[PDB]
Amino acid sequence: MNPPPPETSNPNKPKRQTNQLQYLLRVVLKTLWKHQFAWPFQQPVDAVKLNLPDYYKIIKTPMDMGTIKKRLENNYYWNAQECIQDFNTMFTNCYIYNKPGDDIVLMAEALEKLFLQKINELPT
Ligand code: NA
Repeated sequence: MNPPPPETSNPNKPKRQTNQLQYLLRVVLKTLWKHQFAWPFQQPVDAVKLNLPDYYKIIKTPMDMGTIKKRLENNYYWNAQECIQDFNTMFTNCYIYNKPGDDIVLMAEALEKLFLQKINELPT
């Protein structure tokens, strides 16, 4: 009843390593990954275990930090903006599905605040 997770590697997609991508993996993602609030974002939303039958009726573009982490480790991204887009998908899904002041939303907002600070420090 869960959808398959987003793809995290693709043999047909060109690959490269850049400073911005190495920074996204070794600084931005690590920082968020080890945050007190990271657990619910470390894997795709499991609508079965969470008992959310409408999650994937509302959320059609799922994203999560476990997928982002794999995509980085697998050199899935060609540029930093693809990865930043995935983070904003993850956050935006949370804010769309949930309500203001929900525990998961407040947790999302703290991680996004942190993400935004690290993304402001992106190497050129
Ligand atoms: Na909302």
